[PDB]
Amino acid sequence: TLHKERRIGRLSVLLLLNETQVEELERDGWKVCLGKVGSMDAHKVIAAIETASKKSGVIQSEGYRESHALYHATMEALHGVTRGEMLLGSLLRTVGLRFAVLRGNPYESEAEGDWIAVSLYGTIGAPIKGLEHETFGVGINHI
Amino acid sequence: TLHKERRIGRLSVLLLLNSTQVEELERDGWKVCLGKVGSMDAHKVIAAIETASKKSGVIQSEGYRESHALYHATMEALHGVTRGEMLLGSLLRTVGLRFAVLRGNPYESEAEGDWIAVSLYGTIGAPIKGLEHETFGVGINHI
Amino acid sequence: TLHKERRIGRLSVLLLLNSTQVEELERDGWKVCLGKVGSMDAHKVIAAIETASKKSGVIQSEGYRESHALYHATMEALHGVTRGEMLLGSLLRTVGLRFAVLRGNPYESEAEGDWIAVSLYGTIGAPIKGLEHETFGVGINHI
Amino acid sequence: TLHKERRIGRLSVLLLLNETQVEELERDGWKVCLGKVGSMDAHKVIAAIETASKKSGVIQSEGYRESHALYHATMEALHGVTRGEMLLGSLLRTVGLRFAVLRGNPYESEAEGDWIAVSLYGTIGAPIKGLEHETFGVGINHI
Amino acid sequence: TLHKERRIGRLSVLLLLNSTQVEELERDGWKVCLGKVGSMDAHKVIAAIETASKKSGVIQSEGYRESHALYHATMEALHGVTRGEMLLGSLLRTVGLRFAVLRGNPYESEAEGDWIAVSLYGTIGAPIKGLEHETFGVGINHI
Amino acid sequence: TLHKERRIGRLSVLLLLNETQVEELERDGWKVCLGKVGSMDAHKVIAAIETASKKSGVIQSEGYRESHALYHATMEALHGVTRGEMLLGSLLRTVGLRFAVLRGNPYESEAEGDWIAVSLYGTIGAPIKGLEHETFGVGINHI
RNA sequence: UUUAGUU
RNA sequence: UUUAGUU
RNA sequence: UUUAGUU
RNA sequence: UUUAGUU
RNA sequence: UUUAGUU
RNA sequence: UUUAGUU
Ligand SMILES: N[C@@H](Cc1c[nH]c[nH+]1)C(=O)O
Ligand SMILES: N[C@@H](Cc1c[nH]c[nH+]1)C(=O)O
Ligand SMILES: N[C@@H](Cc1c[nH]c[nH+]1)C(=O)O
Ligand SMILES: N[C@@H](Cc1c[nH]c[nH+]1)C(=O)O
Ligand SMILES: N[C@@H](Cc1c[nH]c[nH+]1)C(=O)O
Ligand SMILES: N[C@@H](Cc1c[nH]c[nH+]1)C(=O)O
Ligand SMILES: [Mg+2]
Ligand SMILES: [Mg+2]
Ligand SMILES: [Mg+2]
Ligand SMILES: [Mg+2]
Ligand SMILES: [Mg+2]
Ligand SMILES: [Mg+2]
Repeated sequence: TLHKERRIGRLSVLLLLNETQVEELERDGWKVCLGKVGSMDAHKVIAAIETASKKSGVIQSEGYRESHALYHATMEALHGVTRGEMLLGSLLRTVGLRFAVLRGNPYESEAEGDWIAVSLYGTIGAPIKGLEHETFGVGINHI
Repeated sequence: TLHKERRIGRLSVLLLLNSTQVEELERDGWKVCLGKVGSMDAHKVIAAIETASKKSGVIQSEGYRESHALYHATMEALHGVTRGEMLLGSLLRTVGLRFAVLRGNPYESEAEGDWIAVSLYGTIGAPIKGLEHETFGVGINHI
Repeated sequence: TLHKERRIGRLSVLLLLNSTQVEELERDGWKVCLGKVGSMDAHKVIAAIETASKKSGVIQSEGYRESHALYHATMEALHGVTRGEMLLGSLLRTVGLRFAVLRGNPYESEAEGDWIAVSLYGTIGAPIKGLEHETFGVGINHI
Repeated sequence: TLHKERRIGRLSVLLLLNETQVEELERDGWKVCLGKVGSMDAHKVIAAIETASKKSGVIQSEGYRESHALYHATMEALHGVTRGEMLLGSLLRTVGLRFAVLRGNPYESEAEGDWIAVSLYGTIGAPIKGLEHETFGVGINHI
Repeated sequence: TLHKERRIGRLSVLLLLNSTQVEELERDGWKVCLGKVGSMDAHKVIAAIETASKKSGVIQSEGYRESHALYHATMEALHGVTRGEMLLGSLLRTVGLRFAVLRGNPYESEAEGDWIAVSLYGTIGAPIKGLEHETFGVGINHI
Repeated sequence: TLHKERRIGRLSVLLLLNETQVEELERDGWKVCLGKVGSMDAHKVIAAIETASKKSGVIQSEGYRESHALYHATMEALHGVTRGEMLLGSLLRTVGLRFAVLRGNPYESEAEGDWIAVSLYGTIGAPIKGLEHETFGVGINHI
């Protein structure tokens, strides 16, 4: 069962929406990294999250295993952001995002190992400032 | 452009993850609605959000216009929750959700009229307590 | 290249939105079929088009080949009607349709053989009279 | 309920398939605009429809609200045209389209306000003349 | 990099299309599972693969972690089988499948840990013997 | 019913996974062609398969009919390879594939005419050698 | 869990 | 068309 | 509409 | 990787 | 197969 | 925005 005070999803979201909180999360054993990326190319959003996650040590820079888990978690988060077609520029739209990646065990059982959450918050709209509205996305996966 | 203090998406999410914070939102002019629904049938989730939204007065009980806006906002939020196949029971999975619906103008220009946000947060997993992880979804639409 | 006077897609649509215009189409060599179906189950819509198509002789009642072509043509038309999730009842929505199936060669070269078009037109909406709007779909396939 | 002689969907389609009809629609209070666009890039089809709709006055050129409604209506129409993957060039295919955008109240109740329909008709196929077949798409949304 | 003699995907497929080749795979350290399932309900296919996988010991019966990895691997394999809409009965089609689940490390580095492959092969078609053709799907995931 | 020793799907797969077999297939009346393509652009994978199929005579180089059947078969195979989003480069991923196209009648009834199968096998992953795993895809269609 | 099926 | 690739 | 669940 | 943008 | 429907 | 296109 999920540990009520270790909900990796809720935690990554609250962090993202509240502009410290990182040090507290880290003290509790979480691996954390925040970042911002904007683009009309989805691969760039994927790249920033991966680069930030590897440089901040949220995931191993070596091997495929952890990169694979993060890729699919990012994909799941992109579903919430794109809602239907995981396309930006080709569909005449752009995104301005802030992201958070959290890694750790959210379950009561230590045997559940580590899991990872990718959360995205920002705006999506036509490529013209103001013609936009909010967008959110959260992907969760086992590492 | 979006009004920094009126980000309907962010506000509906913060509320969902928390006192009558509703009182404050309502005092500021927002039409608010909170509820909970769990099921293996997506139509039941859609129904609870609609019913609760009409009963609380977040949208007009009469006409199609506002129901239509809410339905699509709900569909968009369901993308973040299902991430790929907007299916539950048929894919051997169930969802336990808490939801919020916020209606109002989030832009600086009052000419933008009302918009509506549907936020979902809970767990999704196999039909067995514990075999689950968090799920999240936000849909925004003009109304 | 497509024969200007034999645009199967356009012709099946015009027929659907209208005298036995069938007589004229049939005199020109087209195998035509018209019908109506309403439901909250997509499989019932697929079944009516198939049954009506076989009974009217638009496709062979024996073998798989022609049934296969029609099934995919129907799937393609269903995309225009559902626009995203080929789901009805499970997404708390219902459809009221009128359909047409036209079979024949729409190209200048007679070597292109027969092709089939499935056209759908009606309304889609919540399970409540009036809370609905139009829906449309066309699928084309070789047969 | 939908007004039988004000079916915005059927009307936009009939207009598109019949090469005047505009003046009659306009006299009845409809905001109308016709256009043609061909491309291997979906954003270009979206751009043409938006530009034509704004220049002809079918939607306000200012604000996001109406642009937002038109964007989603165009997206819905693209589902019928692409059927599965809202991709053209990346999937080695191209489209040659004619489009119509109609705006007005199709319901018996004046309270339903304005709605908008985006209709597309043309051909889709490999990037080689003749290797193609028809394609249709209709998206309907509230403004 | 992937170990030429340990390509889990290829191996699970070859097995599915064939003596206890299981014995050889097991001797090499692979956890293997073979089974068959037919249905018009995708959840029944997912259930048989899971049950058979846990009973045979391919994945842990306890905890969520490994069930989670298998569920997604199964979802991915279902994409190849359904190709578009992960639906069966609701789309008037049925499936007759044979499946294999292979677990182990397919990379040269032992640090990559275990991965899991789900392979499906059988027929898909209308609910009528003979009106069908082959279907195939492979899903791979870290575990 | 499908002829047990003429299963076009299984046959194309076995050929693809076993590095002759072509001459034997050809002697039995099958039209066959093997090839390899790698890219971050899906249209290139589609192009190689089409070019190889036409040059090797698996399908007529003239007319649309057979090109149309092959296009959709390739699309169906790509579902198994991409599983969700038929995108490569835009989603920061690349594929290294080997492909086989088989054409002939797999049914007991000669009246079923010719059918075609497109099979893909290789690896998919981030654009960095080693950070990848296997991927399969099979599409079947009537010609 | 130990291959489905009629409009 | 004659297997791709670094954020 | 006032959180779901076993193959 | 250290928030995008005009048809 | 001979247009659906309430949370 | 004033119908696209070769592997
Ligand atoms: N509203 C679109 C984005 C957009 C494009 N153009 C205008 N807005 C979405 O939901 O993604
Ligand atoms: N983890 C799945 C849900 C699930 C089904 N079975 C186990 N878990 C998801 O992301 O939706
Ligand atoms: N408007 C929805 C249908 C609907 C469901 N509820 C209300 N309307 C659609 O486009 O399919
Ligand atoms: N037939 C494809 C288009 C195409 C691409 N190549 C040949 N035809 C479709 O339905 O979109
Ligand atoms: N041929 C369909 C299945 C089917 C339904 N009806 C006839 N056949 C597919 O590819 O899934
Ligand atoms: N694992 C991804 C490919 C990938 C991209 N980056 C790393 N891997 C897939 O299943 O397609
Ligand atoms: Mg999951
Ligand atoms: Mg939007
Ligand atoms: Mg086609
Ligand atoms: Mg709608
Ligand atoms: Mg993967
Ligand atoms: Mg098929």
